[PDB]
Amino acid sequence: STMIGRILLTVVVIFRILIVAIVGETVYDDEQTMFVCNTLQPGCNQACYDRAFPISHIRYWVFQIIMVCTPSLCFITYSVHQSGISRFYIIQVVFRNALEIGFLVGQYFLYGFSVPGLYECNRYPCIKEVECYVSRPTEKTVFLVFMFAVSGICVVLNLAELNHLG
Amino acid sequence: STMIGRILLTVVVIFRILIVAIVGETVYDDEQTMFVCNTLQPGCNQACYDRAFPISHIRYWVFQIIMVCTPSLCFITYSVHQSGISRFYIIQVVFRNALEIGFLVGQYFLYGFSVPGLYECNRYPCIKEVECYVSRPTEKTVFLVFMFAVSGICVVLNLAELNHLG
Amino acid sequence: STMIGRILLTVVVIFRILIVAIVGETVYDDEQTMFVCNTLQPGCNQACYDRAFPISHIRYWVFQIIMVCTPSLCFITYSVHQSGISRFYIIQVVFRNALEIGFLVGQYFLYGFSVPGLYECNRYPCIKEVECYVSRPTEKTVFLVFMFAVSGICVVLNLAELNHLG
Amino acid sequence: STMIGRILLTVVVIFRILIVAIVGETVYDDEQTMFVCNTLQPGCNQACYDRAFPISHIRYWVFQIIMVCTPSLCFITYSVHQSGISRFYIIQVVFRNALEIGFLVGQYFLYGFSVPGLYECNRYPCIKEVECYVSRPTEKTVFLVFMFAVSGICVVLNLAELNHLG
Amino acid sequence: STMIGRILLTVVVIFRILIVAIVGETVYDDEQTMFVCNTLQPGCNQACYDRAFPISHIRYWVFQIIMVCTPSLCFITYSVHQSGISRFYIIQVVFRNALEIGFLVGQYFLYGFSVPGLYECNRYPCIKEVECYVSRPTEKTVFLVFMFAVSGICVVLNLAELNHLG
Amino acid sequence: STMIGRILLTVVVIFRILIVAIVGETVYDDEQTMFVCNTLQPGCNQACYDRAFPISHIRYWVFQIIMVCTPSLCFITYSVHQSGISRFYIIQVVFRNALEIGFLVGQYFLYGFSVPGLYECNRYPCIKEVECYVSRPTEKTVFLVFMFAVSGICVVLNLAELNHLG
Amino acid sequence: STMIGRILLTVVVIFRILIVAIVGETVYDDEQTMFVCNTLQPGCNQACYDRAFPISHIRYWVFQIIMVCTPSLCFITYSVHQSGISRFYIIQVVFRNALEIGFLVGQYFLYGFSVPGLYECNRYPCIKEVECYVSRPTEKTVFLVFMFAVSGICVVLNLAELNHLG
Amino acid sequence: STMIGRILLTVVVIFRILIVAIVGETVYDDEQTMFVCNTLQPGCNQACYDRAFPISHIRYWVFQIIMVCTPSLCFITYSVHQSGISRFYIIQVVFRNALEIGFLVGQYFLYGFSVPGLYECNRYPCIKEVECYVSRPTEKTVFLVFMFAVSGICVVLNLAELNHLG
Amino acid sequence: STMIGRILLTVVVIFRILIVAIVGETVYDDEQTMFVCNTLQPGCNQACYDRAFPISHIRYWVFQIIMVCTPSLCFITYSVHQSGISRFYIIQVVFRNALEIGFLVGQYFLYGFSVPGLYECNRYPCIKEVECYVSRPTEKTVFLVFMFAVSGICVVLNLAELNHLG
Amino acid sequence: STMIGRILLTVVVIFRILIVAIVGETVYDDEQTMFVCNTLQPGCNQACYDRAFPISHIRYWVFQIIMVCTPSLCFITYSVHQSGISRFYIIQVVFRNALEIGFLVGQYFLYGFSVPGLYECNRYPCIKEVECYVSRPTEKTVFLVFMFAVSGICVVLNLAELNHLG
Amino acid sequence: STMIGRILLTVVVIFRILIVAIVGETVYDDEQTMFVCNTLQPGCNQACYDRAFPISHIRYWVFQIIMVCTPSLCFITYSVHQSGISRFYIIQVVFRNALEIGFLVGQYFLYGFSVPGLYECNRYPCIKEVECYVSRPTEKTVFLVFMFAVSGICVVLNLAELNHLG
Amino acid sequence: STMIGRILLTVVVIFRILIVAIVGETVYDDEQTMFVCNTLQPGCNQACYDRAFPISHIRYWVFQIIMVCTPSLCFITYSVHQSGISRFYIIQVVFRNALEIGFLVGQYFLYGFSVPGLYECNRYPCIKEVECYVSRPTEKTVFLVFMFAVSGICVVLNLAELNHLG
Ligand SMILES: O[C@H](c1cc(C(F)(F)F)nc2c(C(F)(F)F)cccc12)[C@@H]1CCCCN1
Ligand SMILES: O[C@H](c1cc(C(F)(F)F)nc2c(C(F)(F)F)cccc12)[C@@H]1CCCCN1
Repeated sequence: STMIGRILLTVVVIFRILIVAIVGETVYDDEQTMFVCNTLQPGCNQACYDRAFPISHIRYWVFQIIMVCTPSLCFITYSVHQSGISRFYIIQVVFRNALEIGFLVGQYFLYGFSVPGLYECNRYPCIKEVECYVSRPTEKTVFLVFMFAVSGICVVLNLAELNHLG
Repeated sequence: STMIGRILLTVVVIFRILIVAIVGETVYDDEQTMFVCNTLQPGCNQACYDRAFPISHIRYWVFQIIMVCTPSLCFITYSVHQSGISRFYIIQVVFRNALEIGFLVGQYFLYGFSVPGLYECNRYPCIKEVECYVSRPTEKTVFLVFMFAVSGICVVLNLAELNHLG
Repeated sequence: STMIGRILLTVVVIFRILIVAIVGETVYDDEQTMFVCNTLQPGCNQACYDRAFPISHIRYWVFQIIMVCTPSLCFITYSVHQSGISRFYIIQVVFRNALEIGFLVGQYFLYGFSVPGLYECNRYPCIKEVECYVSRPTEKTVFLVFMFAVSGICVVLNLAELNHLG
Repeated sequence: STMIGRILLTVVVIFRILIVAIVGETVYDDEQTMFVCNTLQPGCNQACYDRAFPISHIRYWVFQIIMVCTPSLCFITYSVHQSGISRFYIIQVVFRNALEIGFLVGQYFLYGFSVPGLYECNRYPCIKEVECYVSRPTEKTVFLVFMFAVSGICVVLNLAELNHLG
Repeated sequence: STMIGRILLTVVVIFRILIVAIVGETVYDDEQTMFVCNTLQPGCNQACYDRAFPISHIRYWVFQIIMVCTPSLCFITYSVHQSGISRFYIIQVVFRNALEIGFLVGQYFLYGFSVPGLYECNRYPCIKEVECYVSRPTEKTVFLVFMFAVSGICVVLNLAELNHLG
Repeated sequence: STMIGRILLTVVVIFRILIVAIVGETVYDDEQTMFVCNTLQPGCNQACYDRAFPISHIRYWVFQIIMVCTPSLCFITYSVHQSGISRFYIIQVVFRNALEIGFLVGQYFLYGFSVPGLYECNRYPCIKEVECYVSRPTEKTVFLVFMFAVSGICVVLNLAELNHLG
Repeated sequence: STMIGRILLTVVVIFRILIVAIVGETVYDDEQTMFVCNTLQPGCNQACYDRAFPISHIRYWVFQIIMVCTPSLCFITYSVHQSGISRFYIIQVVFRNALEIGFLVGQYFLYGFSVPGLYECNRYPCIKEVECYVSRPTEKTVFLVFMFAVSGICVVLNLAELNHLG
Repeated sequence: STMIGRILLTVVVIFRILIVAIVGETVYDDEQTMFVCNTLQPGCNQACYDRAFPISHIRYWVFQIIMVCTPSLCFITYSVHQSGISRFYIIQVVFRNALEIGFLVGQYFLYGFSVPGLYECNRYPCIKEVECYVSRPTEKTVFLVFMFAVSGICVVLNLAELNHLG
Repeated sequence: STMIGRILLTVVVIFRILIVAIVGETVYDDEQTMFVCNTLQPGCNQACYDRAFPISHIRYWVFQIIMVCTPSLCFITYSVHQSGISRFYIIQVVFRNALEIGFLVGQYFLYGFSVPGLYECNRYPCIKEVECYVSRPTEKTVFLVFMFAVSGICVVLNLAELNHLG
Repeated sequence: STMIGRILLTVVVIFRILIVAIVGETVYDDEQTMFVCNTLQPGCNQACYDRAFPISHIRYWVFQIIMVCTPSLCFITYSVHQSGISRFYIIQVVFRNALEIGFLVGQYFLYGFSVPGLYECNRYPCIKEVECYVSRPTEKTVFLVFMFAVSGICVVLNLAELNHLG
Repeated sequence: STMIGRILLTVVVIFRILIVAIVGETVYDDEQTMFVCNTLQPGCNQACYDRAFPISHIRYWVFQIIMVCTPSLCFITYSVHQSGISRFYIIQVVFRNALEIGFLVGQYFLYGFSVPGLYECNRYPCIKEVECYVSRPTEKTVFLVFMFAVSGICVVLNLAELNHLG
Repeated sequence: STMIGRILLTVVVIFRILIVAIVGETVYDDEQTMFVCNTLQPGCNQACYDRAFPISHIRYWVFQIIMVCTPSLCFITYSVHQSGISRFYIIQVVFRNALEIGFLVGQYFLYGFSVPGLYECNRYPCIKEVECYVSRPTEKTVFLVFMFAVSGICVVLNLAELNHLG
């Protein structure tokens, strides 16, 4: 039961990395070039795009992927230098759990579960409130939901192993 | 008879991967930049493109290709860790069959068998119904048909081997 | 006499692959962006480009190159698994001959021997007949002729070897 | 206590390099193409962009990363040629400390801690003072703060080891 | 005297390949996008660009570089299969000489020694004669002269060795 | 004293190559697209850009870097074929010195020490004198000064070693 | 009672003529230049304007004013030539009554009682239905109502006099 | 005292007519052509102009001028036909008083005492509220105030004479 | 019976003159400014407008009106100079009849009975056949029919009087 | 001496009226259409034109001309009704003097003695200060000076006659 | 025979004046606004229009009409002052004949008998020869022919009377 | 001899007035709308037009015509009031002579004898010197020469009469 858990954790991690690396950089390529607002005021598109999308999804996901692999690198560097291992194993498992729960919660609080097609903006230099229009909202919603599901699976598996060792 | 089946399955898989990887990313590059509607309303092109092409073909095909190769990776990781194999062989064959039938059915239900040159749109902020025009419809239809044929071949071969073991 | 034939077949194949891979992808890059028609009708450029160039030359050539190398891959995979060879040699030679004659005939029937600078279009939504103008016709004609010559050489050589074994 | 310090220094360095190399080149790609000023004067955008952003952040960070790794390369080349080592160790540690403090101070003096959305320009050929608008200010502020934090960590660690040897 | 000739021939060949491969593809990138004619007629720019630059310099140089390295590949493939060598050496030297003289003569007859800044065009659909303007003529002239000089050196060296063996 | 000189020469050479290879190709990417002149005459921008920047800095630097590494390649090829060495060492040192002094002098005579923001042009088809505006002048001035400093260091070191052997 | 009726009929007629002659020609001056439709199709504005306003109000009113004054001119010309008068008086009164009732009914059937701000058009070459926008609708509605009121007064007065003579 | 009142009434009336007739038609000529709103929506300018200026000042003033001269025309036509006069004098004086008070009150209720430079509009097809800009507001305010003053003088004089007869 | 004929002829003539003089010059004012063709060719609008409307209706009608009043002017000038009259009366009646029949026939042969909304043009410099769109076709058709009716009435009356004298 | 004064006063008045009436309305016709500011802000041209030219010169001059002729009209109407004259003569002379001095002073205080070619504007919605450019400044300055000279002559003459009667 | 000649001369003169005065000013109104050349050079339209139409037809015709009526005015002024007449009659007849023959010859030499639709221009600043397109050529040709016919009639009549007196 | 001089003076004056009044106002109508300069600087067209044409020809001619008729008006007003005449005759003749010589000299000094097609401008805000292009230069030159000739004739005649009285 604990044998397969490691195999599936490794497979899930590699699957997530591959999905992010091969296709995600090209859904977001035209994010700002196809963003448009109904206005004649210079500079309003810049302010409204910046307010609607402060940090792009793909940047957040790359950062999370890199940060959740640091304890393994630390353990490897330690063992390489060696040339209390069990204490290091315990601590790195604890740290990985904490990091993955923090990142999932932050994703939920930053983005939610959908990307709408319209946005209402009231930032200077825009006069009163203006209406703006988003590029590719459905594909981005699908990507959001898929990433949340994968990260949930990973959280479940790591809690499984944590309780297995105890 | 069962000897050649493995060889042809491997050759078909590699052929499909090569065709998708080398040329497909450059037919779809201008999909939205050359999409145009007969209108003077800001934001109508975005909504109508999003409604006509919710998920691009190339994204779906990359996802399918990656997902149909996961049982092999699991089997490899298991055997590497080992350093009931036959039960694993049976189960992974079953899973591969199921995954490939599901993906073929989903392709048929999402896209059909042709890409038309005109599209009729009635989404806000467009006033009533508008007419829009697609880029490269014939090449995309050819690509659709070719991919369906290859996936059908793969389904047939996997059912062949499933019935061979029994 | 039969000794040099293999050497020249290998050299011709590699030469063709190199020419296609290094330069051909950048002659066709601006094919649709520099295509223009004399009209004020929205959507006419898309329809007329699609009717003039249904499948681009470079796509056809990549497909042909990949498909004419499949019998070798099959033979290699068979011999690797082995770890009636002569029957396989005979059959793969026959298949290669057939495939290369089919592809050369199809090229002639799809494209002919020249690319003209003007095109006359009568597809909806264009009103009556309109005149359109092509990008880089002379270079594309040179490329067409060169590829036909190379494929003819390959056909001759394979028939040579077929008659050598008999 | 001195054992883990080396491991964490190596991990911090690699983390910083990865973050800069994978994502940073694509936040700054549209820096000048989406810079706009409220004016009808030709040449004012060029002068005002040049005055607002004399050296781009990403250029400065690449230069710093390369320059802080030179003492290690020198030590490696020396030891390779050898085929007073401790004196070289002392000197290279001193030099690394000095270089990293200089670069952090220079960053603070060149850029500060935020990127504002508006800029006020009074350079020829602009008539009197004009108002200009920046692209992606929030993401760039986040990047600035993150890089300062990482470099501070590195400074602390190197002072730690310097005082450890004494 | 014959010892150094081989060394310098190899060095000249590698130098030419490096110069062509690293920088030449980016001088010609904007060749047609920055070509402009004084006219209001649709389609005149396409015809006049095609008449002024039938085959681009960089295509011709890549083709020549690849074609002048084929005898070496043939000799290598022959010797590999072997696992009258002197007759092959003689013949391949003769062929290389002929190929390089033909390519140099063709360059002179196709392009000459300079690229002018103005071009006079009288092709349909242009009305009478029109004036057009070229991008980056001085850099292209420098490149032309450099390539002619290198190819002349190579011709001299190969004739040297031909007369050395006799 | 002569021991460290080799180490620092190697380190300086590698540093220069890295700086040129990683960042320099992307400062100059928009050199002509953001060049603008105050005029309504077609073709004036092309002529004035060509007169202001006959050969781009990055082309000159790549050429110099490649040409100053040829004597080493010659020496390596000679020693490989061998499988009067000191005479070759002397001669290649002399040649490297000469080449580096020539390239530094040529840089000074071609470009000077700064890139101004305005340029005054009087070339046909421009009527009388017109005013044009440059992109990113400050960054290009910084790059110029840095490259001059590095090349000066290299000249000093090579003269050092020349006088060391005598 | 019959004495004042003539005075008020003359005053009403002159008032109507003055109102039409002095101001009405300048409300309708920009009728077609400020008519606009939401479309990119050439020729749609012409067809939709023609369908919305077949005959302009001011043309109809001028025609009516001229046609209702013809019996008086006939009577004057007859009396001038004379140099059964009562029969002519009776007949011209009858004719004036008939003409004014016909013109009022026709106005009601052609135009109604209001001018709306939006118009829905489905005429070739417009694709399906389009939305168009009118200039100065409120002023035109006020003018319509005023003219109907005046013509009603005139009808009442002429019936009064008709019944007075009997 | 009653002698001069008639003279000044006649002079005031003629002065008002002259001011309206000679200059007023050319202040309002560009009223709609120089009206502009900050928006990209087709048809918003028409709706907002119509809502801001339902009836133009000059139309109202022409109508008032014509309507306040009708009792005199009636009296003249009566006396001409005659070829109880005092009763007619009394009645026409009463009617003139009433008409002029009504028109002054209506002016105050329709327009007020100033024309502002900005207008806030919320009419379909405009999205939410938009800002629009008026042409020549100061001159129009001056004209408004002048006309109110003149009409007040006329009211005072007519009440004077009414109380004089009693 | 012959008494009223003169009265009605005079009334019809004056009515026709008034209708032409007051309103007709302002229906045709925008005839060429609102004429548009679907094309990108310079000069095609001029040629197609000239071919569709060689002589404008209003010019033809003014010419006809002036030419049908010349015999009266001749008779008046003769009688004024006098200060065989019946022979002059006969001849001028004959001439008026002939002139009016000729002008009516010419109108029918030049214009017909309707003005269509579309026109098909094949004149140089237009490429093949193009489609063009007319301004105000319905109003112009109404005007055509009205003018034909009036001229028919005049013809009938003049034949009446011709047969009356005999 | 007093005899000629009346003749010259009448001639000066008529000359001024003719100059204003025949040419002045066509210098000012394009006053706002050729007014332009260096800005991209919608509505700034309207505000800056309104602030630079609150009341146009030609309006002020027409008003002054009409107002300085009212005492004569009053005197004429009085004498016509008569069908103490000297008291009326005295009073009207006094009033004319006062009116002409007031109008000359007001002209000086409103406009000064020149019209500059540049104007500096700081009114909302313009951001900070902008530069604007005037149409036909020299002709307008000449007109200003001429009108001041004529009005001065008239003032002198009226004071002459005032002191003549005493 | 000589009696009717005067009557017809007077009628022809009045007819010509009426035709020129009522319609001719509105055929030529858009002469330069609808003149267009195929070029991108600023100022070419002005030069080519000026070279194609140095003096407009309508200016020449007005001048001729005014100049051919001067002898009558002279004779009238002489006879009015009188309050050798036959000598004046003779001389003015001679002068009128001469003036009308000169004007007809000049018309033929300036304009010919047709107005073509295309014009070929080679004036600075136009580069080489350009093609331009004329407005309303057919109507202008008709006008030309009509005016020549009328002037010929007048010449014939005046020679008739000259020979009548002798 | 002195009898005809008055007749010809009156005829010349009336001829000049008619030529100026009927046609001259419509040659100059588009003077500034068709004035264009080769530049991208806002405001340069205004400054250069103002510097090229400070006072338009037609304004100068109207002013001169009005000012040369003032002595006659003075003489008429004097004689009307009378209801030393010879002294007035002498003085007005002297004044007319002086005025006409002054105006002719001023014309020569202001305008010269031709209107060129090109103008060279160096006024702020134009950068250095720019080239501008004039509308209708040939017609304006013809008008200039004609007006000079007429004014010369008038000068000659007035000197004739001056010397006749003595
Ligand atoms: O990708 C382009 C390229 C590749 C290659 C190959 F893949 F064969 F090595 N060869 C190139 C050649 C060559 F002549 F075929 F070597 C010329 C120009 C660009 C080449 C260049 C290579 C250098 C870096 C810039 N792109
Ligand atoms: O209205 C313009 C005009 C009018 C008058 C006037 F009202 F005094 F008679 N004078 C004009 C003059 C004149 F020199 F003052 F006579 C010149 C040019 C145009 C004039 C011209 C007159 C002729 C027909 C075209 N408009």
